[PDB]
Amino acid sequence: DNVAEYRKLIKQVLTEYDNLSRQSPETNYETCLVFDENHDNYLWLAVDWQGSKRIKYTYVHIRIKNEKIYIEEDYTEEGIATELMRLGVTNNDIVLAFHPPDVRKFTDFATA
Amino acid sequence: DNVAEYRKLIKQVLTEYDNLSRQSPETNYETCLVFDENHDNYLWLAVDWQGSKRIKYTYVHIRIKNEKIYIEEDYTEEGIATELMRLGVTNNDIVLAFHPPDVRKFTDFATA
Repeated sequence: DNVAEYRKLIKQVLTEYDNLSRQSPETNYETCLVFDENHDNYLWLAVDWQGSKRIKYTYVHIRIKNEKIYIEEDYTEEGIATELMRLGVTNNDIVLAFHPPDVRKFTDFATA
Repeated sequence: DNVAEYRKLIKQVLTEYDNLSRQSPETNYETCLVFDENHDNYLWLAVDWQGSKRIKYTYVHIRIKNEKIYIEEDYTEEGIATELMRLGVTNNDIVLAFHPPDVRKFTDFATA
């Protein structure tokens, strides 16, 4: 399929994370989901104000590139990769792109 | 129309900015465009490596919200708002959301 299935899983996981996160004890900021199936980029963002302090950061950025799931940015506690594996994505189809290219071979995931 | 026209203009402007930016004298990083017409969020991102240093930042984030163009983040030199105005978007339909809500009334743009 396999990219078509990955798109469905990524969007499903980010959407559920966004909803589930509203029950956190930790401070809840306003969030945004940004899914683009043409450029194959998927983001979960915090976009808010704390008085006059701007809250603006990225929880997760995933890109589908080279027929694989490139995790470009991930500040979740357990890691998106853990959830993807639980949903049946093989480690060979996940790239921890938030790690420098030259270290990926020392991990349990694909280099590219 | 008017939101339908705004979507077309935002995507047009971000796509052209991304291409034009490759001719900059300033260091060029790999970039990503992320357009979502269902959540109405549009981003232009830098996503790259400089040796072992992660380059990961947002050039522009726009959201269409409340029937207006909310500029959530903008590190361009002249400002996206300037280009939108040049393309015929009225100042009353642009919100500088990167400014704290309570200061927007002191600007030339909408508060909300």
